[PDB]
Amino acid sequence: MSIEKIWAREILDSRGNPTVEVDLYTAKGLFRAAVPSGASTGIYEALELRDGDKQRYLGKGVLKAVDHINSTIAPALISSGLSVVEQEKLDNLMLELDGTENKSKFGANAILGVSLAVCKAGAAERELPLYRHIAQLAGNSDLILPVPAFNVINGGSHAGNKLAMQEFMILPVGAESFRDAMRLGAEVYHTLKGVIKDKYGKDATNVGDEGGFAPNILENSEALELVKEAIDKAGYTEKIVIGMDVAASEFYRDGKYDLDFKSPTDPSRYITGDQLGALYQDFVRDYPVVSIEDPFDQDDWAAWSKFTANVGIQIVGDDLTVTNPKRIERAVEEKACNCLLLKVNQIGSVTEAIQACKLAQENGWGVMVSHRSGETEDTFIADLVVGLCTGQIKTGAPCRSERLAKYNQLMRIEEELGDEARFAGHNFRNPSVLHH
Amino acid sequence: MSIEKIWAREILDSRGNPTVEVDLYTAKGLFRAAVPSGASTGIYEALELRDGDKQRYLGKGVLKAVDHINSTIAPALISSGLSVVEQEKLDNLMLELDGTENKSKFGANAILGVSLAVCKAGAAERELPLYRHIAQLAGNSDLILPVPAFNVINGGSHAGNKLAMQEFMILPVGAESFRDAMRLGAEVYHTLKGVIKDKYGKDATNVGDEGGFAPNILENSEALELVKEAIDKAGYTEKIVIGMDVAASEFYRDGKYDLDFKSPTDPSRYITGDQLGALYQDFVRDYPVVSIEDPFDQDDWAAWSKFTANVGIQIVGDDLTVTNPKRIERAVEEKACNCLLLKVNQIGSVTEAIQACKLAQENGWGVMVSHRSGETEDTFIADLVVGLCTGQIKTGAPCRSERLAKYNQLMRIEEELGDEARFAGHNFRNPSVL
Ligand SMILES: O=C1[C@@H](P(=O)(O)O)CCCN1O
Ligand SMILES: O=C1[C@@H](P(=O)(O)O)CCCN1O
Ligand SMILES: [Mg+2]
Ligand SMILES: [Mg+2]
Repeated sequence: MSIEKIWAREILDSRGNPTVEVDLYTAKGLFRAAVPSGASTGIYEALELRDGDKQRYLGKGVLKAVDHINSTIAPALISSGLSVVEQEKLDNLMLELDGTENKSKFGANAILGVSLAVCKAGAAERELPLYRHIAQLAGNSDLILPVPAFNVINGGSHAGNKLAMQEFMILPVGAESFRDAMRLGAEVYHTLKGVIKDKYGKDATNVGDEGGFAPNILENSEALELVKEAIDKAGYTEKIVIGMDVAASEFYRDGKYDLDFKSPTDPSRYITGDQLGALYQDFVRDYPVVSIEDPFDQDDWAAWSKFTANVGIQIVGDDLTVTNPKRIERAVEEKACNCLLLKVNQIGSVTEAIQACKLAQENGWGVMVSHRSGETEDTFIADLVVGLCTGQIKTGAPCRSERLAKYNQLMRIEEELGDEARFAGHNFRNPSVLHH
Repeated sequence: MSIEKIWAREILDSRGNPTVEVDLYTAKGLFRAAVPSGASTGIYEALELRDGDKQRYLGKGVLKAVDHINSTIAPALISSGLSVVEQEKLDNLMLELDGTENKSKFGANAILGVSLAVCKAGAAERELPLYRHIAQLAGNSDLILPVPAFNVINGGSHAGNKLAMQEFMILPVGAESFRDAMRLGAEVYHTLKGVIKDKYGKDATNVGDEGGFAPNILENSEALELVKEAIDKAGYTEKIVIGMDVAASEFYRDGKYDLDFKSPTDPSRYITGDQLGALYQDFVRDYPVVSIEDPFDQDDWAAWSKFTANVGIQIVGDDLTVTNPKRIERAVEEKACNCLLLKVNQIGSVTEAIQACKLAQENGWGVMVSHRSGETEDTFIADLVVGLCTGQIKTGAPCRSERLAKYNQLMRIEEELGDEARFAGHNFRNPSVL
């Protein structure tokens, strides 16, 4: 026996919505994990199991998922007698048990919750820190501290402004270490808060779901101006660069794109994919933008491929690839992008998430580990990004502790790794060139 | 020993400012604690030691405090040979080593960090959950789940609007359990978000430091109406009441009070304590307000006693008592208030915090364990409020996980208790009667 007990419960995430937490018990103690939740429901994503009872948490309860774990998944894994270190064997077993493709029987959140807890238990059984255990599961040996991407200006579907593009991020690529990167990010963030307060009023510095600011802006170029201004005023002009999550699937209108989709529908203002690309070109020219995520729709494959082949920055697939090995294989084929955004709950398990990572890295892609808009105090993805030697992660602004928890864990990891610890820096896309 | 190692480091809190985190190693494993931080410091509070080095974090660093732990405190507590179950001996040793009034040598954040990690290590040494270890340190045998107080509407010095009073909270007193209490709170919070969106716009649903909303309103009575509208539309009119943190020190002007202090200084709209008291009287009448925190300035003792002696609701001292035993007994003698807000970082140690609580409880006060505006992923106060059996805790909205982590932990505790689990309910002021 390795697994003594697997027990799941219902906790609240950063937004106040129910989510899955799983406690796994072995002889070496308690191992706890919680599942993040996206804002929108992707059609290619593995199914997030919700109760749908409108009188309880407005239908967002996860009692059915919890029960699947406690009544079905838990006794089955204990029956198998498989060690907690057999991550692949245990993950696979849950998949056959679920039988479906998108994990619709047990739910991806139920399967991931157990998967994450197993990985933590297995790490103690190997007597390795979590990031080291993940490293061996992936086939890595030379660890890397990632460049953090702090979203500081927010737009898109769930922002109060008119700003169409979702996230504007800062990347301290010129930092001495990760701890140094945290300082740079925080200082620019508080500098930005002052710039926004002076230009938009004191009632414009409240934060969104991920700790970023959402002042009333329409022009995407204007959002970049604020960010660059804050960077320069903080005194880090070329030690910090800019990243973007456009989330273009959110304003995809009949084959075109609406950069004012939160205004009354006027189909005349729509622009083509080529037009949207030329806009990006201007941004790269006028601003230190080094990475753009979801620049086009999740099914606009022609636009992705055409853009990637003609720009030298990082193109990140999110809604396009949804951490799905099948979608990734197609994206490699068509050269749609050159970076995979890794969301573990999109695919539903640790084993499959590692496979998706290796699939991208072996084809010359970069990877970027990512949070969800609904997060918990769980810090698994901090150990994940290091173990996978990814070199880049976005897990929120330096505000709200569902974000800081990840960043704090990474600072502890850098401390623990000592002289072996290497910061990705300007090599966040391709950290392998530093490994020595 | 029994402590093998104490290593402190610099982490970031919920606002992105540096704070102290402490790792304490015993033979039974690693024990970790982090220190919260308020928006401002008073004259009676224990000193929070910052670096003031404008080369780093705009002077907000805590490398001095970390160094004081790693270089001075850590080798001393290890040298003592004291076991981790000896909370008081280890705390007193840090008190005399600091040897100052307000812990101004090492810093309160330095001393508390070790103190909290010691307490966690002590719980495991006696093979108990943390809240049970605290219960034995406090001299309690009972264990009850507190009523949570979620702030949902925010004003005061650090809110963007024009709202004078600082916090407006909802208290699910009529819930079946704490898990049910979380569900009621989250449903009203989400209901409120829709209410605010409809009346004040899409751009008004962004949150402040503790997760509460800050819509552009002026009238304090308007904040109460929004809350009540949310409670009723969610269908919990009978089960949810309202609490308030006024923080009146922030608009204390010329011996008067300014309910529009965030607007250019006008001495015309100033009102007296008697005038302010009457406004509270009307609030309590027209709305289910059962508790008010800091109704008057931290040194307007006349207004406090006069108002407390003329109401039945709960009166909570925050700026007034700052978890300071000396100020607490003065508040008792003058009967300034009937409830103590408990902020562990204001006094600086676990032992002194437990003592300040018992001092309040023995004089017939209620106690409300509280978060700071700057918090971390640490969940110590969740176990603290249970072990002290105070019946009431405020640690933010059901939003932002530096708040949820406490609420989640409280739910885990209730589950771990099972049958012995009792919800304070309508007895949140005196859970002693249960
Ligand atoms: O696209 C997104 C959204 P969601 O978590 O809602 O998918 C915000 C969080 C990260 N990300 O890349
Ligand atoms: O008065 C307050 C403030 P701070 O912790 O900033 O004093 C907000 C948090 C709790 N409280 O009672
Ligand atoms: Mg995205
Ligand atoms: Mg207060």
